[PDB]
Amino acid sequence: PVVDTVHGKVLGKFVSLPVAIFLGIPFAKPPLGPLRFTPPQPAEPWSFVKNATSYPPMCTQDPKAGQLLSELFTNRKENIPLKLSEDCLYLNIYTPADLTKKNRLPVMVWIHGGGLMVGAASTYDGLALAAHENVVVVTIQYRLGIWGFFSTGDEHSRGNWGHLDQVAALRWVQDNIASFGGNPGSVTIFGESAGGESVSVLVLSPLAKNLFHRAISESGVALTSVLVKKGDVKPLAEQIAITAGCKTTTSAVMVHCLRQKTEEELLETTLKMKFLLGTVIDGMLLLKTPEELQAHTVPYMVGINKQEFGWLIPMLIPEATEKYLGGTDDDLFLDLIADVMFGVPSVIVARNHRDAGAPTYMYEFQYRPSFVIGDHGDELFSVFGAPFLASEEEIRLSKMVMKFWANFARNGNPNGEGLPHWPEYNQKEGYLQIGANTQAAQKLKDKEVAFWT
Amino acid sequence: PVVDTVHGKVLGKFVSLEGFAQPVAIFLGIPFAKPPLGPLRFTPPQPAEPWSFVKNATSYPPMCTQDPKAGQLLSELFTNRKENIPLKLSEDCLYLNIYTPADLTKKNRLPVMVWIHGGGLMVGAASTYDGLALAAHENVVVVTIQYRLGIWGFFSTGDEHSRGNWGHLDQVAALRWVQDNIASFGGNPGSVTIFGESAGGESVSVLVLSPLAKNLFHRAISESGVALTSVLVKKGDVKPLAEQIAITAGCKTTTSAVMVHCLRQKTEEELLETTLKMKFLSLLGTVIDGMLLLKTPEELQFHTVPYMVGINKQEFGWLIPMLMSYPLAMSLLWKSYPLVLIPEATEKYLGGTDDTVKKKDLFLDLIADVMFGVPSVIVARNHRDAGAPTYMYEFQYRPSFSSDMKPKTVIGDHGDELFSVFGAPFLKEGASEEEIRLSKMVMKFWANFARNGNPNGEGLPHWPEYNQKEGYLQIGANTQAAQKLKDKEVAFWTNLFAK
Amino acid sequence: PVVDTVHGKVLGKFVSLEGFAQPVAIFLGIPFAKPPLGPLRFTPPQPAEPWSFVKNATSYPPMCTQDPKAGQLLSELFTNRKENIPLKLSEDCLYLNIYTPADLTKKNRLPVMVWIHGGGLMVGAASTYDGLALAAHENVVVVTIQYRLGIWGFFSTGDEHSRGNWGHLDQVAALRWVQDNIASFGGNPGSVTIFGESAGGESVSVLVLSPLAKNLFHRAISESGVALTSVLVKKGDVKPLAEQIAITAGCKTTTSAVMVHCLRQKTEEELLETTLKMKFLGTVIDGMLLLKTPEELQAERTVPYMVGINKQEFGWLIPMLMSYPLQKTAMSLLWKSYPLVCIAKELIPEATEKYLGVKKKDLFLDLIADVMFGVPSVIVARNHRDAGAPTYMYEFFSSDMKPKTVIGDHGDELFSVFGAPFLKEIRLSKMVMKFWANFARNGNPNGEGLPHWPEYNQKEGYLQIGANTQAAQKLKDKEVAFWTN
Ligand SMILES: *[P@@](C)(=O)OC1CCCCC1
Ligand SMILES: *[P@@](C)(=O)OC1CCCCC1
Ligand SMILES: *[P@@](C)(=O)OC1CCCCC1
Repeated sequence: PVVDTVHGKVLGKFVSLPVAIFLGIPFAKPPLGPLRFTPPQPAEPWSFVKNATSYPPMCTQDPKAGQLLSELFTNRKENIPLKLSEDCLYLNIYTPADLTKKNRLPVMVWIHGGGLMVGAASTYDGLALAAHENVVVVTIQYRLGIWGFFSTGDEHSRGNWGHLDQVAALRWVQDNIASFGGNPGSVTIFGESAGGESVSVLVLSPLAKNLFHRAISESGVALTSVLVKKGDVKPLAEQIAITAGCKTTTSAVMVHCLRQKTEEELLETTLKMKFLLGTVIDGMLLLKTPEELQAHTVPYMVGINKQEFGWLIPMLIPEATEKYLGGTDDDLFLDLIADVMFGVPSVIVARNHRDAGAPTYMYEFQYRPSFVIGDHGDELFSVFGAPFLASEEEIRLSKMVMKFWANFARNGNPNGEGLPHWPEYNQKEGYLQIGANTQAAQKLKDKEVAFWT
Repeated sequence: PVVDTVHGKVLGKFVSLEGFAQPVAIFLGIPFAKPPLGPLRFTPPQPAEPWSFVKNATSYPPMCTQDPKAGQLLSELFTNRKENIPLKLSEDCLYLNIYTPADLTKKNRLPVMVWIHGGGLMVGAASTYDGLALAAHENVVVVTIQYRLGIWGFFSTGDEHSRGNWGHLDQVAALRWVQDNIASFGGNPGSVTIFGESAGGESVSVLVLSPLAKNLFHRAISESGVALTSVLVKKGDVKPLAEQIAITAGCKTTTSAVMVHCLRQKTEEELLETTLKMKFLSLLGTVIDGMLLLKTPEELQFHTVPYMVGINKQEFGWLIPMLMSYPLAMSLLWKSYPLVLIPEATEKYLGGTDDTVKKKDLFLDLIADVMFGVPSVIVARNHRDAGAPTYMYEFQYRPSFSSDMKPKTVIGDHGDELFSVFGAPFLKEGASEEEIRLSKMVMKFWANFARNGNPNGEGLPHWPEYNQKEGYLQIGANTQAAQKLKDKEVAFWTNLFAK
Repeated sequence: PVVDTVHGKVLGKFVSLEGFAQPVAIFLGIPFAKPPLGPLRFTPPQPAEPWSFVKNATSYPPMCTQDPKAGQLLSELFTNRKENIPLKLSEDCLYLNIYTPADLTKKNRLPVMVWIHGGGLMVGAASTYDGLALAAHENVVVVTIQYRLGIWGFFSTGDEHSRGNWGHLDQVAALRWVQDNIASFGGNPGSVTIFGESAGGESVSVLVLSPLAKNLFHRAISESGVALTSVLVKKGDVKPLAEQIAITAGCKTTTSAVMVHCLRQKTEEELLETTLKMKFLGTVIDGMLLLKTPEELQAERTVPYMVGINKQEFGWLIPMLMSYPLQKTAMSLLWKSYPLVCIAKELIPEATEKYLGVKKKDLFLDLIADVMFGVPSVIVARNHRDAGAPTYMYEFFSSDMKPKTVIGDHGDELFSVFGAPFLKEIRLSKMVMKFWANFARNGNPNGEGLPHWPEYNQKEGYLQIGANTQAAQKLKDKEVAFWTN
């Protein structure tokens, strides 16, 4: 299959579950040399046909931690080994459309997670979802760690370099997606963990206006303080510069020095830092804090998993400790951490969104995939049809979820034939409990919110 | 205090000067250009990137890379603050400081006085000069700007690969930042005066001759230094100086373009060691680039704006000779070639006296006249002759804030007028009531001129205009008019140099 | 002499050639582009920054980075000056030299002949060739241009991160500088002829096939070298060559963009050591300069074109430089010569046999000769002739080490074209210069006092230049047939 984009022709391959898969398409200019720590640039056009049949590179991050996460979230039988590089602003496309005719299938752009430190788009295979629910799946990449989030707190390096790629990727879709059978007028963004935090931010950013029409934050929102550095970040910048062997005489000086370091050097700095940097109020992408901003009204689904701090994350005061551990002398602490990190934040968000006047849907995933219940990221295997790349029970669960996510992708409403009714998160605070028994329920984490608030 | 500029908001601080109801708003370190780092080195200044939110402007900016010892020494000798301020060194130095007496909570169009420090185009910093006193006393907005120095601001290849005058272009860029933003600090962009001393006067002189500075200012004051002061203006083929610098720095000199690329990769620290090896200021500069200056200052002799031009009684009395590590006639005179027939001259200034002690002072007067005396007047005359207002002065006074090592017989030494202009008697301690008054007088003159293009006003001895009567002012303990300054010497020097 | 160009004034010098009243004005080292340094490396040429006052261009410009030994050796063997000139090496080399016989104190529209040196797209310099003689004798403006070589002018990744042909783009940029400025030197921008030998002919051939060179010239002369000479045109996936070069230089090959960024940071000295280690890149189908292969382009169809070769192309010069190892053995070497003839291992016997079935050694040299220049040149001349444009064919101070039995060796025609007999036979040169010059003005070599030079039409009439310059027919006809089969 050969599609014709704005920057040139790209050659893909057919895969039958047939679908046309285009791996590694550049949506920006390689952020190398002096382009580092700067907004993404449009991509230079190419003559002839661009062969897009091999996976693009993860983006520079810890190679061990990244390969481990890829291995734990991937919905492919065999995990794929990625290369590391600063040249990583690529996206993958999975289209079920029959390119030999016009097609306006809805579009679902996925934003991977990884604490804004690790991850890759190639981890998630959208062959299943595309084929099953007849939508165009796009997995994008953005800069991570130092490379995509270094900030000085001033005009010499505002920050959010990573969030700007996400926007640039979204804009590449508006201008080119129709050539793959997708309707640029019906675009949905969704991601989990740091990926949900990103979906949440783009919904709050003026720059992302008109680039999408629906959103899905899976286990993660903007209020999840961990990923949003509020206050003076200058001190974090100065430490990073020092650890890397730079002077901190001034901001401008710190950035110039860092632009000369080699990728390998900046990775050793990253390693020394022993993380595991983040979204900041830069003045361009975010003008005020997520809180102040909650003081685009597009359909927004927000969900969490039963046990967020059950195993995956942990593995990789008195009043509170008491409030969760008092009633038993004999997991409750893991529920504490869970509620503070996703539980409470998610609902307070869903409520504000609901209150600003836009459609809102909540869900609580609860199921132990075959590939602790409702652990971090467990919903991922259902959304991406892992059971097709499994007890007959699981196969069905995936089918149900994909249909929900897909329906929403086209109507801004998850409901449809053969699917338990999913109430809208209105005043009745009606949400969905997804699992072996998917039934409606009400007032999710209500009590805790009150407590923590 | 929070002012709103074109590039964003800046936050300053209020400072009250003894005996004044309206405190002053001080904004330290405001960027008027983009940090000339990396590939921006040896290139014109770029506009400054705008910033979101409010920019805290409450700490002194750093100083353009220069010799840290020599710079801190000069800062200590010219500073009008009680305590001298220790500066950091950096290529990121294109900043300016603002001192405004205006009450920002209302409209204000106070005249503006932009100061251009001196330092032989090799050392110096804006933070040395505190404009709290002048601003408060004469009700004007004082601005102290910075520009690139030494290699960083004057390296030239003599061709389009590095014309030069990078430093003089920042001065223009700083002047343009004022036009576009000064009104937000209570200043009238329509009444801007530039003034500086030594290399700073040489700069004021150049800007008055440069087509690029047209409309950026309306008055000028050159304190002890003009464009004709050959020492700072490299005339002729500069290519050889460029090649030496490149070599000393470990670069090939295959071509111009190659020399500049090589130099752009050197680290600031390396270029400073090159500077140090060069041993300048011990016994690079404005060049005719084609953009800032199209022909020599002589050939050019321009904006007919008012100009004051003055010198000090003993320019070579102690400060300069000392710093350069002067060896203290025909022998030295010749050895002084990089700063300034010999027998005729040595004779003309040392003949009438056998006393070799006196004869020594007479040699210092020679160097003085050649470096400032004669040049200044020949300039004032041309300016006068092109049809614009011209005022001359000769400062003569030994400030109390002078150095301990400075012989007491020295009066009107290099830069001595600085303490009067910047109200040193109101920031430092222990000033005879005589000095306090001298400062008051000078500030009122400099300020009056800053608004009318005429120094005169109530309670001030009459300052004649430098017309055909060559009337000038003698500033000191007894400030009275006099005539035909250095007339005789000019004639002499103008002649010996003829052949 | 002071001429006034678009980017500023340039100052030259007058030089008189023995027996001429009008001395010539020589302008050495004029920039036609911006020094391709730093981030400008591996990118198209940029216009040149304008200078103020008067530029002092009276000294030879540097030579594009290349092997200093091999380059100085070639300069010494082709140069038409009494004494050879020592050049400096630099990436800052996008310059041109001008030799004008015109009397600048009046209007003049003399034809223009732009020379493109050879050197396998690896070595060479414009300063090697002195155009004082040709200019003065045939009254034309001679221009010797320079372009990037080796890695610097031909590195390619096969994609939009470094298409390639950086060197061929300078040639175009040089040609465009002539259009905009040549008239200030007494030249008519409407009558421009390009000519070069070896890799220089290959370049002239490419510019004639490139849409970008349209309207920049009106005549062409390829001396011993055309586009079909496969050795200089990398067809197919070049990515592997790029990855090797990056590795040899100490770069990662994670992606194309990454290879180019890495290489842009290497110092000129480093990239030269990489070049040296390689122990030798070339014209590629980039999509900008060349859209399809030279073959495909000649399938589809027009300025006059002269195409010629020399009697013994592989007689001494090339075999020597490459350090050549000199019926059974023939097939051995032939195969080992794959990077120069790209002949299939199976075919070899047929060929080795066809030419060899001491003397046999000369016959092998004729083989290599025919495959490299002979056959290619004619197949070209024919296509050009068949597309409907004028076509002319021809068959044309040596080294002490050069065996005396060698005649019409590689580049031997150079001394005639550039009037070597007037700086360091005398008649031969005169004849050639008049031909090359006539063509430069009419698109026809013929004129008074010159043996008739037939046009390469269906009669395949060509010229045999030498001690006895007479017409002949069907050049290399038989061989073409053989090889084509
Ligand atoms: P999301 C799955 O990206 O959050 C991460 C942060 C690093 C530790 C594990 C969870
Ligand atoms: P002017 C003070 O700028 O020139 C001289 C002053 C004394 C040190 C050397 C430069
Ligand atoms: P042609 C003159 O372009 O190629 C030559 C270069 C020197 C070695 C043999 C081939």
